[PDB]
Amino acid sequence: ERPTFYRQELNKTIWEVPERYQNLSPVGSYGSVCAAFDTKTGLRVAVKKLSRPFQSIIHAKRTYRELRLLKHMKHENVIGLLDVFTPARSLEEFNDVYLVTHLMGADLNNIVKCQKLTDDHVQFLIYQILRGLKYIHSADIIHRDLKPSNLAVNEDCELKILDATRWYRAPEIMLNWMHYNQTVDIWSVGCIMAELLTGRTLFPGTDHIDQLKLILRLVGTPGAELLKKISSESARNYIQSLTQMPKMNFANVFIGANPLAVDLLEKMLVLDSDKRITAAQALAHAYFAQYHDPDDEPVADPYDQSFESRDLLIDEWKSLTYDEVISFVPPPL
Ligand SMILES: Cc1nc(Nc2ncc(C(=O)Nc3c(C)cccc3Cl)s2)cc(N2CCN(CCO)CC2)n1
Ligand SMILES: CCCCCCCCO[C@@H]1O[C@H](CO)[C@@H](O)[C@H](O)[C@H]1O
Repeated sequence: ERPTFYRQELNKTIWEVPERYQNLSPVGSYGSVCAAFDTKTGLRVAVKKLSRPFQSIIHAKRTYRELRLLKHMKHENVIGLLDVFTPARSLEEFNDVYLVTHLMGADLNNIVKCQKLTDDHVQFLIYQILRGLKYIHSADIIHRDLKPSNLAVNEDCELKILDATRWYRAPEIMLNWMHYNQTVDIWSVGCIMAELLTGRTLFPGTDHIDQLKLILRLVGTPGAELLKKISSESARNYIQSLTQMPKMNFANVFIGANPLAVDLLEKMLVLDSDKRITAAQALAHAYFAQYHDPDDEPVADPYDQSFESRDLLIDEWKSLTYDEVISFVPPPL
C-alpha cells in the first residue's frame, strides 16, 4: 500500500518523498519547488513542499484551499495535480504536504521575448487560454490574476493556466470595486493578446493611478450608460470632472493586425465589464475558426466553495486536508 520514502536535504529542510520521484533539484522558493523525474510515469515533474502548512488557522485554510482547487482542475489548458502525498502514516503524525504537477519549461514572457508573434501563433495561444478560462469560469471560479507569468507552455506550444503585476489588471480591480465578475479575466486576456500581436505591453502603467490613465486613453471615459451603474458618490463626481475622451478606433491602434484579431480585442477591452465578451463567446468568434471545436471545449464539475465562508480550528482544517490527501486519485496516465 504505502510507497517507500527517502529523505534528502533540499533548500535547508529535510524533504521526504516516494522513491518514484528521482533527482530532486530545487528551482524555486509559501513553499519551495523542486524539479524531479517521475520513474513511474516517465514524466518530469514539479514537486512542491508546502511551507508551514498548519502553523495557524490562516495557513491551514490556505493549504486546504490550494489542495481543494488543484484537485478539482482536470483540463488540458489548466494545471492539474499528478499526485499529492505525505510521509505521515496517520492524522496524528500529519505535518507535511507535497503537491506534484507536470514540470512546465517556460511561461509567456519567455515565448514573446518582446518580439511579435505571428497571427497564427497568437490564435493558438489565445484559443487555449480561452478554452482553459471557459472551464474555470464554468466552475464559478475567477482567476483574478491572469498574466504572462501565470501562463505556462511546453515545446509544442501547449499552454496551461497556472496560479509589473498591475499591467493585465481590469480597471474595476484597480478601483477596488469588490463585485467582480468573470470578465475581469477577459480584460486580462485582451491585454495579453495585444502584447503578443505587437510585442509591446498595452498598458505599462508606472504606478497605480498611471495604470488607469493609460487604460482610459485607449477605451474612452465612461459613457452615459456606464455612469448609470456607478453607486459610489466619490467615483461619479471625479469621473464627471474629467475631460471626456473618445474611445480610440482599435483598427487605427493595432496597425496591420488581422481585422478579426482587432474585432476580438474591441470585444474584450470594453470598460463596462457587463459588455465584455465571455470566454465561451470568444471561442465561437471567427478569429478562432481553425481551432474551435464545440465537441472539445469541456466544462467543469460544480466546485463547492462553501468552505470559504467558514471559520474553523487549525485541527479541523488539518483533518479536512488529510481527508483530501487520502481520497486523492491519480489522473489516467
Ligand atoms: C520555478 C520554476 N518552475 C518551473 N516549472 C514549473 N512547473 C510547475 C511548477 C509548479 O509550481 N507547479 C505547481 C503549481 C503551479 C501549483 C501547486 C503545486 C505545484 Cl508543484 S514550477 C521551471 C523553472 N525553470 C527555471 C529556469 N530554467 C533553468 C535555466 O537554465 C529551467 C526552468 N523554474
Ligand atoms: C475611472 C475608470 C472607470 C472604470 C469603470 C469600471 C467598469 C467596470 O464595469 C462594471 O464592473 C462592475 C464590477 O464588477 C459591475 O458591477 C458593473 O455592472 C460594471 O458596469
